[PDB]
Amino acid sequence: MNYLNNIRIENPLTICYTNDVVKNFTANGLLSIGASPAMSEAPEEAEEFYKVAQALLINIGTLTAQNEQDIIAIAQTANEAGLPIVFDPVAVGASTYRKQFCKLLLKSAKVSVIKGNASEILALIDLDAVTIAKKAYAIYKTAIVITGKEDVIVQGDKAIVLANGSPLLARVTGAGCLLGGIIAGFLFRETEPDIEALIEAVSVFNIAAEVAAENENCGGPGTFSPLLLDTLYHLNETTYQQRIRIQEVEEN
Amino acid sequence: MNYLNNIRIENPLTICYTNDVVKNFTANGLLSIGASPAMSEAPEEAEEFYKVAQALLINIGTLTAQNEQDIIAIAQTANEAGLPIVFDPVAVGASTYRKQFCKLLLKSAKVSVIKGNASEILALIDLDAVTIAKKAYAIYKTAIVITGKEDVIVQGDKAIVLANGSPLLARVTGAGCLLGGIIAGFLFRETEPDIEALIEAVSVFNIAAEVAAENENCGGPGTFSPLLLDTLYHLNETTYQQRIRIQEV
Amino acid sequence: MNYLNNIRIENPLTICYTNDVVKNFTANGLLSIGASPAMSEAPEEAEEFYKVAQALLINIGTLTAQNEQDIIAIAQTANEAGLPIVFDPVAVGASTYRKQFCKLLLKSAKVSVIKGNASEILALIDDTLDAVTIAKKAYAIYKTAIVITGKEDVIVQGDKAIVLANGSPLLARVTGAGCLLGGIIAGFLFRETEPDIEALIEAVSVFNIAAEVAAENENCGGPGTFSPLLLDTLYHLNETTYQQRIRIQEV
Ligand SMILES: Cc1nn(C)c(C)c1CCO
Ligand SMILES: Cc1nn(C)c(C)c1CCO
Ligand SMILES: Cc1nn(C)c(C)c1CCO
Ligand SMILES: [Mg+2]
Ligand SMILES: [Mg+2]
Ligand SMILES: [Mg+2]
Repeated sequence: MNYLNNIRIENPLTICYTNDVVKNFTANGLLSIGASPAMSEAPEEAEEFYKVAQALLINIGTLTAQNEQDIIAIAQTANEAGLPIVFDPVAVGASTYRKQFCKLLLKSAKVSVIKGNASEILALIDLDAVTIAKKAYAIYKTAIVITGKEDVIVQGDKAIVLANGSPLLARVTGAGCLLGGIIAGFLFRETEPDIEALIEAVSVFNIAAEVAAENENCGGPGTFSPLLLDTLYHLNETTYQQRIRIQEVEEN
Repeated sequence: MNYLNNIRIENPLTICYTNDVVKNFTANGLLSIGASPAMSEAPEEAEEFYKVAQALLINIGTLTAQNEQDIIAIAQTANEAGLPIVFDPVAVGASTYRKQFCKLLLKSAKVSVIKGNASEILALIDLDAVTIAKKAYAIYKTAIVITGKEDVIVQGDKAIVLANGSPLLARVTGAGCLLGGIIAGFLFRETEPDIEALIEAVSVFNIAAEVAAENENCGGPGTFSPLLLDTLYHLNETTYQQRIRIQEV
Repeated sequence: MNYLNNIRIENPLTICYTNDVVKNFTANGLLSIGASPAMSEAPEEAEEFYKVAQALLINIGTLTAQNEQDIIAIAQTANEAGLPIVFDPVAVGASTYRKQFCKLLLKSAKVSVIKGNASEILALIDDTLDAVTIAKKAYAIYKTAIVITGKEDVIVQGDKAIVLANGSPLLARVTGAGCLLGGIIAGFLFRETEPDIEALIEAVSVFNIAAEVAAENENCGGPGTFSPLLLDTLYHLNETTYQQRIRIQEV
């Protein structure tokens, strides 16, 4: 729990350019762990905001022509500011439009973490999630987080598999979108984040989910979501250490 | 409960072009009944998405000049793909802007279900909800669903009145907007849906509402909403069949 | 509780041009006290809607180029219609982009209530220390009711300044609490372009007392469960609870 303590004390400004289905939830998730979310989308204020921010989330969930050039521009402004970017290529394998855009973005800007499910990361690189993550790491030289039944993180010389969470998470819209935000919350302006911050980010989210789903007042996916936020807000070190399941670790 | 069982097993890709106040709630209500919502608004991906989707919801709740040509373009893409459209002409009677746009949309594309309240449907056509629904059906030759104190569905030669639900539903924003999305979830790519699918869609939503409002942890409109989602998620055949209150006119 | 009773009965149409993070919550908060929220953003329908509406909220939380000209246009349509505007200059102090826009808006239209935190109101007047002093300086510049939210809230309208001391710390941990409060204030205007300070005190007090009561509920387990409870509490709030809890001081 080292990084989450710091988020609660320092309240890191976390800029989110995210999709319209999950903006509120993302912001509430970030507030619950003690970050300071800001959903700024205007390239006109990116330079001023990014000087003082700790990370940027770019999530293309509801990509449209209105967003494309603005996303490219703010990614460049982030790179020039030294602001780390968490990129979520939502449903990139579902259309050529999203594929072509994600290729353009990743040619145009360096991101610090690419986060997606196996199908999304596979689609970016053109099979085990670990193999897909390592291939993506070799192509982008950027931390890769692949969410799934077990989560996989590849960063630097390590690959790790994590095994926490609840099935109710799949039934809440934007769970993995909120995870992108949480990961941005853990970066503290490090453009090459320590794998330990990414492990903590993913573990905090998934452990909170596990605990929320066991709460006696969790009656389904509607009641789960408020509980998940409560649980993120209250999560303590004892619970984190008792529950964390980090299942394999591979050093290159 | 035939169709709901199929939603839960097949997880139908349900495209929703909806308004900015209700996107999250709509996606969560669709996820709760087992559908796979996708809020795609880019005409550039409509052809790919629609080929594999089961329905499209078009809801004009926050219509602006940024949306108008895109909505027309995607509705045409949907027709070409055989993807059925559910159209919600939100607040159409409140402005000439919305009236003109809904007229344009309905001259540009064939829709599969038109859903609104009595005042919205009346404004489309220009006193009883049943009469209004039957007049609209005669104009558009498209299933009409009028939500209200009692709901009315008219499809082909049948008209039905349903009498389930809760007053709390009006106090949760986008209830009816979510209903539009639930209806889209029950279409399974049928451009002329069976009246039984529409009856089930409306009935599942309303009965879930009724049951959520009776829950001992429902303390008002704020706790009602998460309960509604739980109740949609858990709704079973037994409860459906015990509670459903339907009449053929 | 006077004005809240009228909201419950009259169901005032409350137009909200607000930010994308808080639309749904704002709308639900307005529904819970009995208002009729409408998130209309198209200038093409503003004249027709505004003729029948009771207030407009303008909140610039997620300002972009797509919004700028539209906001200016609707604000002018509101003035012409006699529709009172509640303006929330979110994060104005965080960029020159927002500062320039808020200066343009307030040179282009007359608003009826300006609501923000101390740092937001300060940035408005600086770019023209105590929250009371800030509120009075802003009132002098704009001749418009000022509401400054904070640990204690401040309201300045005409010759009166009031400090209110209700609420809960969980409100800060729910996104868009104060954004919703902008909406609630709009709900309490009833087409009065110079609202009585009493309406503003009630609007702020209803919200903060409901927050206080929600946070005491035995089912409140944190900021996730708090938000549904806040809505329930707004729905149920009664005069007995309001009069027992309200903590107000005239400066
Ligand atoms: C639902 C839905 N549709 N779209 C396009 C997105 C990004 C979502 C949320 C996924 O969790
Ligand atoms: C609230 C509100 N405003 N607008 C324009 C819409 C469609 C809503 C939700 C209605 O349930
Ligand atoms: C979070 C967040 N980001 N932005 C830009 C806005 C207006 C918010 C909601 C603050 O309550
Ligand atoms: Mg993803
Ligand atoms: Mg409708
Ligand atoms: Mg403010």
